[PDB]
Amino acid sequence: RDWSSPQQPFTIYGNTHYVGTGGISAVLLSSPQGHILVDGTTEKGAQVVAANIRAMGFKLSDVKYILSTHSHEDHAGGISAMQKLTGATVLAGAANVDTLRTGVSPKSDPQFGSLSNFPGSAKVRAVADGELVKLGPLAVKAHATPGHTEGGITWTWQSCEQGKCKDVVFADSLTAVSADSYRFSDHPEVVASLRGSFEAVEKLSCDIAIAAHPEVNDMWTRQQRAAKEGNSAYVDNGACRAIAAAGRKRLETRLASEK
Ligand SMILES: C[C@H](CS)C(=O)N1CCC[C@H]1C(=O)O
Ligand code: NA
Ligand code: NA
Ligand SMILES: [Zn+2]
Ligand SMILES: [Zn+2]
Repeated sequence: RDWSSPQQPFTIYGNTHYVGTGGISAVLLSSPQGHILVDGTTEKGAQVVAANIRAMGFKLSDVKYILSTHSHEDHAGGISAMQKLTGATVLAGAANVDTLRTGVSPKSDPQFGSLSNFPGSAKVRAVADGELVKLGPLAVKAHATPGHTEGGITWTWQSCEQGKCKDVVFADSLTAVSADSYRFSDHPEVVASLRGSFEAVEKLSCDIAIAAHPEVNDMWTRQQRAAKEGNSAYVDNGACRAIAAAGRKRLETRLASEK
């Protein structure tokens, strides 16, 4: 399950579909009036994501917005091509917009340098904390969840099966990780942001979480169980809470390391 690998797309719940690679989540949120894609995966992933969207019976021209969680290569590397293939506008937290436009991280990014750059992307605009993105019957809410990056966004919406509507959360990474030459200890406002974000995430309404790294909420296990139990298997409203706590533990572990 490498970040750029192939992966048979599947429905997670209702009009929420997985269209990413084997190691990184991307989600298509489909409607008759156009689709929203969350994240583009790697630069070569763009090949894969675009195949899937079509493998599920959808056109790329119907993709109107690409939402970014955050601007590291493994989630955002493919965004540029998908923009080109779809013609979509790319949406991102203000602080990551330049990194998507240019391909190159700011010095303030903990993985400046350690993550080599990626292809800069056309048609990028910022979203604000709380902003509601509408596309026909679709409504996706941005939540600022900075820390791992300054412009990190967690995205939420609702999908319905047989009249049962669930709150779906595409959770940004909340992990304190960086280049070797970077210390969270010397960046206490970065630390406060991470802490703010744990809180925000563990408070979201969260029936179904899809983590940017899909194993962070057991995607492939859930998918296995879903062959049996249907898409119930993806539903677990403790999931965002779980994610936040692993992030918060990971910040303890990391600040320790540093001393
Ligand atoms: C470094 C990445 C974010 S870009 C991350 O959070 N990963 C990478 C693999 C698992 C997961 C984690 O540490 O929880
Ligand atoms: Na973002
Ligand atoms: Na929806
Ligand atoms: Zn990252
Ligand atoms: Zn990542």
